[PDB]
Amino acid sequence: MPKPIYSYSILIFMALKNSKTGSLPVSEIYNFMTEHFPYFKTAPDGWKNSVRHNLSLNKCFEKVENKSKGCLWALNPAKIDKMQEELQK
DNA sequence: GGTGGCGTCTTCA
DNA sequence: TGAAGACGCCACC
Repeated sequence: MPKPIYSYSILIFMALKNSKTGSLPVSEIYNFMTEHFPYFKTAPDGWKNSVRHNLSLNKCFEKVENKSKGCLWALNPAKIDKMQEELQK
Protein backbone atom coordinates (compact mmCIF):
# COMPACT_ATOMS: atom_id res chain seq x y z
CA MET A 1 0.00 0.00 0.00
CA PRO A 2 1.45 3.49 0.73
CA LYS A 3 4.46 3.86 2.93
CA PRO A 4 3.79 4.98 6.50
CA ILE A 5 3.73 8.72 7.00
CA TYR A 6 6.28 8.23 9.79
CA SER A 7 10.06 8.53 9.56
CA TYR A 8 12.14 5.51 10.52
CA SER A 9 13.06 7.31 13.78
CA ILE A 10 9.40 7.54 14.72
CA LEU A 11 8.68 3.97 13.67
CA ILE A 12 11.49 2.75 15.93
CA PHE A 13 10.24 4.98 18.76
CA MET A 14 6.80 3.37 18.45
CA ALA A 15 8.34 -0.11 18.61
CA LEU A 16 10.45 0.64 21.67
CA LYS A 17 7.84 2.60 23.65
CA ASN A 18 5.40 -0.24 23.07
CA SER A 19 7.69 -2.91 24.49
CA LYS A 20 7.57 -4.58 27.91
CA THR A 21 11.00 -3.39 29.06
CA GLY A 22 11.48 -0.39 26.78
CA SER A 23 14.29 -2.16 24.87
CA LEU A 24 14.18 -4.60 21.93
CA PRO A 25 16.58 -6.54 19.73
CA VAL A 26 16.30 -5.37 16.16
CA SER A 27 14.54 -8.60 15.11
CA GLU A 28 11.64 -7.60 17.35
CA ILE A 29 11.62 -4.04 16.03
CA TYR A 30 11.02 -5.57 12.59
CA ASN A 31 8.17 -7.70 13.95
CA PHE A 32 6.53 -4.63 15.47
CA MET A 33 6.79 -2.81 12.15
CA THR A 34 5.33 -5.62 10.04
CA GLU A 35 2.53 -6.26 12.54
CA HIS A 36 1.56 -2.59 12.86
CA PHE A 37 2.44 -1.37 9.32
CA PRO A 38 1.66 -4.22 6.92
CA TYR A 39 3.38 -2.21 4.14
CA PHE A 40 6.62 -3.70 5.46
CA LYS A 41 5.47 -7.29 4.93
CA THR A 42 5.85 -6.83 1.18
CA ALA A 43 8.21 -3.83 1.00
CA PRO A 44 11.31 -4.17 -1.20
CA ASP A 45 14.44 -5.29 0.59
CA GLY A 46 16.48 -2.56 2.20
CA TRP A 47 14.07 -1.24 4.79
CA LYS A 48 15.67 -3.36 7.50
CA ASN A 49 19.05 -1.86 6.63
CA SER A 50 17.52 1.61 7.04
CA VAL A 51 16.10 0.71 10.46
CA ARG A 52 19.54 -0.42 11.59
CA HIS A 53 21.25 2.63 10.02
CA ASN A 54 18.95 4.83 12.11
CA LEU A 55 19.57 2.86 15.31
CA SER A 56 23.32 3.25 15.00
CA LEU A 57 23.42 6.86 13.90
CA ASN A 58 20.67 8.53 15.80
CA LYS A 59 21.61 9.56 19.32
CA CYS A 60 17.92 9.06 19.98
CA PHE A 61 18.65 5.31 20.35
CA GLU A 62 21.18 3.57 22.61
CA LYS A 63 22.67 0.09 22.37
CA VAL A 64 22.08 -1.80 25.65
CA GLU A 65 24.56 -4.16 27.30
CA ASN A 66 23.67 -7.79 26.72
CA LYS A 67 22.39 -9.28 29.95
CA SER A 68 23.92 -12.71 30.37
CA LYS A 69 23.26 -12.59 19.72
CA GLY A 70 21.79 -9.22 18.74
CA CYS A 71 22.04 -6.33 21.19
CA LEU A 72 19.04 -4.68 22.75
CA TRP A 73 18.19 -1.14 21.72
CA ALA A 74 16.62 1.52 24.00
CA LEU A 75 15.46 5.11 23.92
CA ASN A 76 17.71 7.97 24.90
CA PRO A 77 15.51 9.40 27.74
CA ALA A 78 16.64 13.00 26.97
CA LYS A 79 15.23 12.69 23.41
CA ILE A 80 11.78 11.29 24.25
CA ASP A 81 10.10 14.70 24.37
CA LYS A 82 11.43 15.50 20.88
CA MET A 83 10.32 12.15 19.49
CA GLN A 84 6.91 12.52 21.14
CA GLU A 85 6.51 15.96 19.54
CA GLU A 86 7.35 14.66 16.07
CA LEU A 87 4.89 11.79 16.52
CA GLN A 88 2.21 14.42 17.13
CA LYS A 89 2.21 15.31 13.41
C1' DG B 1 22.91 -17.51 2.89
C1' DG B 2 20.95 -14.94 6.88
C1' DT B 3 21.91 -11.55 10.59
C1' DG B 4 23.14 -7.31 12.63
C1' DG B 5 26.14 -3.07 13.22
C1' DC B 6 27.42 0.44 10.82
C1' DG B 7 28.91 2.76 6.37
C1' DT B 8 28.39 5.34 1.62
C1' DC B 9 25.95 8.11 -1.35
C1' DT B 10 22.31 11.22 -2.98
C1' DT B 11 18.46 14.44 -2.29
C1' DC B 12 16.52 18.09 -0.13
C1' DA B 13 15.46 21.86 2.90
C1' DT C 1 24.58 21.78 8.48
C1' DG C 2 22.32 18.12 8.63
C1' DA C 3 17.72 15.22 8.31
C1' DA C 4 16.47 11.60 5.84
C1' DG C 5 16.72 7.37 3.57
C1' DA C 6 18.06 4.18 -0.54
C1' DC C 7 21.56 0.98 -0.83
C1' DG C 8 26.42 -1.39 0.37
C1' DC C 9 29.95 -3.85 3.15
C1' DC C 10 31.56 -7.37 6.03
C1' DA C 11 32.42 -10.08 10.39
C1' DC C 12 30.19 -13.72 12.06
C1' DC C 13 27.61 -17.79 12.56
